[PDB]
Amino acid sequence: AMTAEALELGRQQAQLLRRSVRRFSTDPVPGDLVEAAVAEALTAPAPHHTRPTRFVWLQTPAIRARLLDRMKDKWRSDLTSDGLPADAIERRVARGQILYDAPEVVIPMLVPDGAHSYPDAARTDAEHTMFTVAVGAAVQALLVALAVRGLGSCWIGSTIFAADLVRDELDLPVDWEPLGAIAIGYADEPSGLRDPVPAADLLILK
Amino acid sequence: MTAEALELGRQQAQLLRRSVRRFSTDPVPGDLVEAAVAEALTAPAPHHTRPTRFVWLQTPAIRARLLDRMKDKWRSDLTSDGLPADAIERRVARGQILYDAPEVVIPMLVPDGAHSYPDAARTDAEHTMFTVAVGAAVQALLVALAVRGLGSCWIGSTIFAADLVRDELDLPVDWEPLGAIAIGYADEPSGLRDPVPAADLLILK
Repeated sequence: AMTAEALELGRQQAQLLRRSVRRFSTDPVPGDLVEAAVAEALTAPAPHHTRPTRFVWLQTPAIRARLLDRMKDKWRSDLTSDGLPADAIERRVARGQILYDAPEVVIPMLVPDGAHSYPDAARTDAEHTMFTVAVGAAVQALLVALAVRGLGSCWIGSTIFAADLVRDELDLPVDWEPLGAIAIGYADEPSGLRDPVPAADLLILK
Repeated sequence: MTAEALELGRQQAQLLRRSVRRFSTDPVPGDLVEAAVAEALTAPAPHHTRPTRFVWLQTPAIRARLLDRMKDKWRSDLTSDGLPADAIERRVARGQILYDAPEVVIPMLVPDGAHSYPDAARTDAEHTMFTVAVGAAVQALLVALAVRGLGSCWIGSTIFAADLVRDELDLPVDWEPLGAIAIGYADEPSGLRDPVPAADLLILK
């Protein structure tokens, strides 16, 4: 009976292991864990007869660094265009350092695999939104799949703001849409489990 | 034993999740839905934002009026496309799941904490980022339900009828529906998933 109690509790802990981890240890990440975790991630739901998600694992360090630097130069240009002071700009661009330092980086991407073709913008946009939600679901499933294998992770939206650069740098076709980036590694400092608070104003009753 | 079982439990969690199409008539305890929604909101979000709201349609007459209005739009959209009546009916029938489900919860995007940009490019990017985050919250809900013994299915249909959903639920223009989640005890139990290798869905660069 204790074993059954432990099994149930484990199941109800899986997603509470998931932290948006900012600092990783230098330990190397076994490739087998990433591959398995991505296979688990792709169990997330998808619209009928579609494959909205692709994961793009940036294994080549020089390709990763080139992409990140171009993204940073753009981010810097945008913020300087907004008239922020240099200290505010460096503070903000510093938040993307995690992608430089991360042992592994995977970019989730939307692709229109199985998408229905509509003649009108409204249903076209709707389909595209629907595909976007599905990639989002696979992102969570990846983050959890990693946590359950002892791997910390963090999803960051930054690639969404530089999609053309991402397609250019990775030589991907125009309909591949990046939906952020996922840093992966062993957490530098261990963390306790989440103990979620009630939904309160985030759950609406009708 | 318990050390092992805890490890195994954690490993099983996402593998319990199925897109369940048929539910029992067993009523769903409210407490489990509420707890599942609390766990769903552990999904990641951009710094200092709260992209997601879950809108639990507890009142049956409201749920049926909303679905009815969506079905009406969907029918006339397809009639306009020139589909035959029987094909229209076949497609429309796929929506029956939301009528029949013991519980229906709508995931929604709200710009809580969105950054205000003067330009369309970053504005759309922010919006896409919020959308991704709601999808993450959706998976988390489906899994949080599964680990409490509850099946679920996410359907995209409300995305195609956003003004109707806001009109029928009296929500402000900036609340955006991102489908619908039907909830219940599965009619047939299901084994743990055994996920296949990623194959051509994982690209190495």
